[PDB]
Amino acid sequence: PNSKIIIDTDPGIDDSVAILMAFQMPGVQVLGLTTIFGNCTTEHATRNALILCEKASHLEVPVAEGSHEPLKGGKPHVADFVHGPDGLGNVDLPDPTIKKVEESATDFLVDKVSRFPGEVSVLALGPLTNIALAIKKDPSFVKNVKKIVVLGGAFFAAGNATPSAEANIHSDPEAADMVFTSGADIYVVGLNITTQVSFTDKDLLELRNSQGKYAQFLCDVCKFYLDWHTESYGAPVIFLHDPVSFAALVRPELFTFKKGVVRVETQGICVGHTSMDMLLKKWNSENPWTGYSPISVAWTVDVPKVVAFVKELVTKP
Amino acid sequence: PNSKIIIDTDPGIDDSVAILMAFQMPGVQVLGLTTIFGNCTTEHATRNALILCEKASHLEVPVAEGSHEPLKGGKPHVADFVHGPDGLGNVDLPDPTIKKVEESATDFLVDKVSRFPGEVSVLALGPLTNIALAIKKDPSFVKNVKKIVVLGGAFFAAGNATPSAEANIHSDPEAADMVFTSGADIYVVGLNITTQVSFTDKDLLELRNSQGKYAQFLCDVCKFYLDWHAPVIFLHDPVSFAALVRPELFTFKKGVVRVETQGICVGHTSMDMLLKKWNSENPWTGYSPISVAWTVDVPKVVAFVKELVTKP
Ligand SMILES: [Ca+2]
Ligand SMILES: [Ca+2]
Repeated sequence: PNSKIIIDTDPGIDDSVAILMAFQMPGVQVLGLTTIFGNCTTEHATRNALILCEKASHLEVPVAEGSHEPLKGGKPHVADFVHGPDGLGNVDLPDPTIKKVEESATDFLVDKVSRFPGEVSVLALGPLTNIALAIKKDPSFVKNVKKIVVLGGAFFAAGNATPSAEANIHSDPEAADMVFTSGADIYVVGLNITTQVSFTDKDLLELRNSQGKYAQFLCDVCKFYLDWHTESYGAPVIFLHDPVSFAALVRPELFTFKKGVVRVETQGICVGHTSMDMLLKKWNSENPWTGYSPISVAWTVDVPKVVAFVKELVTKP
Repeated sequence: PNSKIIIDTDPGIDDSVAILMAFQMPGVQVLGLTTIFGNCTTEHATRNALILCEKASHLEVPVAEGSHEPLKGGKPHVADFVHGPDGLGNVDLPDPTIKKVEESATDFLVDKVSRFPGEVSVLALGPLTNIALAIKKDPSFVKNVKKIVVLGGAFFAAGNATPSAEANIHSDPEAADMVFTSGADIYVVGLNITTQVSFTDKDLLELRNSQGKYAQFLCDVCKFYLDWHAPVIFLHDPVSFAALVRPELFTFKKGVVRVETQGICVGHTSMDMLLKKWNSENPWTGYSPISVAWTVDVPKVVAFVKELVTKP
């Protein structure tokens, strides 16, 4: 009954909540943590991932460091204004005693998937660079992955990096387009659904009074994330993007999915934009969406059930 | 009380309904019809506009021919599959006896707006090429226009040219970006709202039994549009006209709109919702916001279109 998963992540405040939720999930085995840039640098993401393994007493869970820059190259623009200078808010934790594995995130991904064919589900919580590099290295990777659950994109909704683009896709558009076009069993969880799942002061404070294993830390890390949300929007609500993506992987019943070809804009002002062909209309001419195999896009979300699911995992002793 | 308007159009089945509605609107004066490509070629659009003036007994309304291709150049892709080979369905009408004016659509636009400053409202029913050329020719055009009502874009909705783009914006993205960025008082009516306003067989057949001035012709022209299509039709242009004369039936949202001119998502309209303060300056920051149609009172708009078309 045990479900084998690999988490590709940039921790990251909301990533940390999802990683800890995965470690608390009963029928879930975290094969390893794959690190990437985004919320913080690849260096910081690796450190934070090692810290999480130590805190959760999951020292057996290996951490594989990935790409330091996107497919096109160049120093990435990290979201330190939303996640903190180190990517973990104001939470001052000492250096982890454990080390990263020698193999890259790409090599770890390729190896585990080929070892357990049709068994490994990949949860992509950050830019898709490592997954795209893994697809390019092994042609049987696409065939051997059970499913890829992607947190990214904005489908008929405003982006967070730019009005047109969501952060993860904006951080590496080329990689996102390569993954969405790969023909693998992909499930995309965009801002259109994650911005529906709100967390008020009530649930965050309910989490503090509980005897949750990592409750005190998660409330401490979410404190910085709350202050940014109130400054940027003027609302005392927070969207936990990564935990919603985890809920789509382990509890897909709480969501509704729509089939369609997704393409990513890699050029111009709308770089990082995710355009989905709804397939309801037959096009008069062949376009960049014709011929490619469709992927599943999260369309509807049972907001009260997802919030209660996240709360049940976080409050768990 | 009379409202001075210029219609920039590519007639066009739905454009023809809106033009005839404007001619039937009480406190509305159509200063002229500005032609453009899109639903048909610029040549066909000009012919169809002249035919409409003749049918409506509005021979005093001048027709100024505009651009035959977009700002970037090249033969445009016309929607003859949706509007017919001539852009007026299967409605076989003889050549109009009246002719177009000597001045271009750009020169007509610039002249009428400078003559009546802060009085002329421009209804853009097709690609924005003529309006962008008018902005580039006269720097005081943006200041002198009362308002520009634009039919185009797809704001958090699927496009009709591509999944990302609406036809009018896709036909000339450079022009659309130049207009949305001009700083003029712009009102955008996208697919997000036009696909909400449905016209069934019931309303179309209700229109036939009425003693409407151009009812028989409008049902004949909409017959081809119905066959192309669910047994429902979206009358895009008439909704845009309703936003110009009856804005109360709509809700508008302020925001900076940018148009993608490059790549796969060419023609996409991205609106900065302004609800979030950006940490750094981006292509949506150094520009004045425009009004985007957000909500539409669907039953009131349908009843408004019906009252104008059934009018004797
Ligand atoms: Ca993340
Ligand atoms: Ca039109």
